[PDB]
Amino acid sequence: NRPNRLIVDEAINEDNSVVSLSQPKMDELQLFRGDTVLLKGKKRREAVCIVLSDDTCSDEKIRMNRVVRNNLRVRLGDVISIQPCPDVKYGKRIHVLPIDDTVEGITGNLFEVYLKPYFLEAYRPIRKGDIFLVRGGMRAVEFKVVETDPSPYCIVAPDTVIHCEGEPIKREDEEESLNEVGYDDIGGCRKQLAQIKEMVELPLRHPALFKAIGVKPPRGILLYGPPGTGKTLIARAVANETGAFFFLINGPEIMSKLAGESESNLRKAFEEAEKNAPAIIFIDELDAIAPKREKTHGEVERRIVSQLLTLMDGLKQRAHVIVMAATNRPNSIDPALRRFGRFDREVDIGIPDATGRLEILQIHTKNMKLADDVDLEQVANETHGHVGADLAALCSEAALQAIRKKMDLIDLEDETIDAEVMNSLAVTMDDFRWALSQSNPSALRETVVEVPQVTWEDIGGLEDVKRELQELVQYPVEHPDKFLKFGMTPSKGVLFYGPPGCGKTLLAKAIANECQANFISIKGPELLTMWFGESEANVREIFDKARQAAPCVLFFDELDSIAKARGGNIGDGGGAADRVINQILTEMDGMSTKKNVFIIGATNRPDIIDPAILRPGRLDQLIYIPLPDEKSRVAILKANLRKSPVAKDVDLEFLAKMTNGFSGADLTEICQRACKLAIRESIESEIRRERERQTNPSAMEVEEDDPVPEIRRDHFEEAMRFARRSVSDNDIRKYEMFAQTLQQSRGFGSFRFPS
Amino acid sequence: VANETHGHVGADLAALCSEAALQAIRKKMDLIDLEDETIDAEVMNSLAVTMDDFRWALSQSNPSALRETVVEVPQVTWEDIGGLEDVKRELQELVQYPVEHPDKFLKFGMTPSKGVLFYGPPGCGK
Ligand SMILES: Cc1cc(OCc2nnc(SC3CCCC3)n2-c2cccnc2)ccc1-c1ccc(S(C)(=O)=O)cc1
Ligand SMILES: Cc1cc(OCc2nnc(SC3CCCC3)n2-c2cccnc2)ccc1-c1ccc(S(C)(=O)=O)cc1
Ligand SMILES: Nc1ncnc2c1ncn2[C@@H]1O[C@H](COP(=O)(O)OP(=O)(O)O)[C@@H](O)[C@H]1O
Repeated sequence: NRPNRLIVDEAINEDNSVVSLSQPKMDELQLFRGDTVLLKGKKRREAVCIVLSDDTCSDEKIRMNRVVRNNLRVRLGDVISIQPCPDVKYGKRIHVLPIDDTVEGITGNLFEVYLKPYFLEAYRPIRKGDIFLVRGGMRAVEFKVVETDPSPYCIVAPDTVIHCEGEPIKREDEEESLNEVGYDDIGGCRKQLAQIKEMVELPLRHPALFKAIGVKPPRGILLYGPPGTGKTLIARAVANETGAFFFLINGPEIMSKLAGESESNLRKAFEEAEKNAPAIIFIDELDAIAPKREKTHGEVERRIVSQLLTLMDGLKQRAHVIVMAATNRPNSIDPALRRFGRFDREVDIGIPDATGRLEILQIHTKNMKLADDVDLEQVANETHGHVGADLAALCSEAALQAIRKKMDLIDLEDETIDAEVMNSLAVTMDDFRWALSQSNPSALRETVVEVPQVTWEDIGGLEDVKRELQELVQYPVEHPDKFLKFGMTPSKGVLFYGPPGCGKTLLAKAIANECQANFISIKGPELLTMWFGESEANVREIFDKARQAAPCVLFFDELDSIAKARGGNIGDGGGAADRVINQILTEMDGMSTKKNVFIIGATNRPDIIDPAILRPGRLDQLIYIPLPDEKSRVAILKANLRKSPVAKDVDLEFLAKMTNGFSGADLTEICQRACKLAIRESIESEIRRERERQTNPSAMEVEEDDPVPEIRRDHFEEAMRFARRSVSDNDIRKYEMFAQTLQQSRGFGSFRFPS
Repeated sequence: VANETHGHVGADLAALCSEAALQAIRKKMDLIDLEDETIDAEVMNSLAVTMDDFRWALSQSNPSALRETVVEVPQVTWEDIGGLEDVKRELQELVQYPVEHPDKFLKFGMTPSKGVLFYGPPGCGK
């Protein structure tokens, strides 16, 4: 019906004054890339930017950065007017003034440090009365455009002088400072923030709708996870982006108050939040205000918990107050808090992933002049076990180390050192290495739920196994309707069996990666720990985690560890039943409605596995992972040696074919030994050359020789001299024996219905 | 949806229905963003909560009482079990006859036994 066609959305690419549009429609907007585009927002304001095309952008909405969005005063999910304007006018002595309370970050000259590096060749169209953010000197300064020779807007070009003021001026209060938290500042969690945004949009973004429709929106959300995961960040960003009035109920803030009037503070906070519609009440450290009852005989603790319960149940559906809470784990707060209507929905922020850690690194490293040597990927990979707060601390430590090495060495320090000198220093990769050496998590214990990054390329061959895994996992999700049509319920359970080191864990990770489903790996040591400690109730917690991360692929690697611990094959006097496997069976039987979670088991000793594991509703689909073939061996060798620099002269196919029955582990060991031999030779040769050369100063030429720059053939012969066959033919005999026993009997091959 | 909602309670079902309604309102309706203090009813009448919404809600249900033991009148009938005529007859005797005709059991001074034990090969439908 002739819509506006312009919507507000988050920006994926790092850029200011740039707006992305959906690639499918260029004639509708009638503008392709690289053209000034005007945009009308609200309250009689407009902005000018440059338009590009993004394949990921949805046609319905137009991705845009937070700076431009603040300029328009629009918010995420809003609808505004767009107007393709090929016309654009240059400017003369474009004027800029310091704005807001941002001050003391610059000394002496204040225009060469920030404006010049950014407006040089940027061609960013500047309009009267807009604020644009400049990043530099480990700082962010927003500059207002108050004066300009042409009106109302002009595209900046490298031919217009800049008028210098250097006098900061307070910005209008109704305007929102861009230093406040937002969606961009909150990374590493991805799709939990989407769930919270969907959860909170209608109650806050469209409040009047719920007054004309009778339905209850979510008024209680429990953000729970390890400390430092950004739960407070999520709450603040949701409050700011939706415009809701954010109120912070600090856990120990009320609890430090004298008994009998701290309840007064809680009630006053609830009343104040109710007074201003819509609002968000964030109870930080909720496990301190309303913790586990009876295991709390204080006396006033019970009163405070009851007051909190009355307040939560006292929400009269008036206003649009959303009560969000922060807790380390759902099991730490009083269960009565988790009832319906109080906190009926929980989001597990959890530790970030490798990509999450990387993104957190970019958010925390953006004003510091990250060095050119660093790329932030190696640090992210090595930062396993850290949380977003840990990454921020690591970045701050790296910045401080850089400031200590350079800069402060001279000791030319004053009340506010000149910015540009700090711009001169870049945080080098050595600083990041030192910070990683001084990181010390801090959340290394927590279980990791990640979308595995291994792909089918990493796993060589296994075409039949790969196809069945695709069938079982991908087909039900991709075509649920067709599974419903034939009245067949897809089985939820696989069991990989085969010789050790054949890549069952990698196969499970690859199948999880293809479906883009989180992967939870329960190794043998964890099951053995639950067995020795006689704590098998943690299996229930594991399954709950799988439920929270659904869709997920719960993989139980080396599931036969407990059977081996009880005696191996002969075992004890008892049967195959054990506590941990029994709990797993109970959970698997009850874990049928979820549909998302997929259970994969791996075992190198299928004979000793409990038969109840294989009953219907359990890991019915047994898959034999045999030793890699010649093509599989070639693929495994190529995958192992991809990172290492291998000379083209070495014929890897010959090595793969010569390895008659080596497992994947054996091939990896051979590759590692070859790399070690190459490294030892390089270190010894370079060192012995340097030792001789250092005797005479400058003696030999300055020629930059690389004695060994790639793994040579001789290194591969050196490696093969120690080649070992991990898997004996007798236990392969046992695997084929179990596969035969599992075979569908005999005599029914020729079965045919009568014609 | 009812069959797939095993483990939920009445409140859970209400929450699922509310979530489906909100998802339907989000897909259509609020996409245009033509919202006021009280949007016109009939447009909301135009939108019907589609089965895709219910599927999504079930995907976002998360019981909430899945642990509790279930006491249900089983919906399987004798048709589902093939043959077993003799076994079916004795089960009818032992269970149904005492309840249907307590007076006749009282007349002969016999107290019906309360306990059966099915034994046989696995998977035969006990
Ligand atoms: C159609 C259907 C899909 C389904 O799945 C949906 C699903 N989502 N994520 C997953 S898994 C996760 C995805 C990320 C990685 C792994 N799944 C799933 C479930 C089971 C097996 N494989 C996948 C379940 C069960 C059914 C149905 C089949 C028959 C009948 S009736 C009338 O008795 O005949 C009723 C219902
Ligand atoms: C007449 C009688 C009925 C009875 O049952 C009643 C009953 N209601 N629900 C059930 S079971 C349930 C129904 C839903 C499914 C299953 N029952 C029941 C009890 C025992 C065996 N089968 C059924 C018990 C015992 C007696 C009596 C028999 C002999 C004597 S005297 C003088 O020593 O000779 C005294 C008392
Ligand atoms: N996922 C994340 N993305 C970006 N910054 C994060 C993230 N997690 C933590 N941080 C940083 O660590 C700080 C502390 O985390 P915070 O959320 O305030 O504590 P809590 O998790 O207990 O609520 C935050 O102020 C933020 O700067």
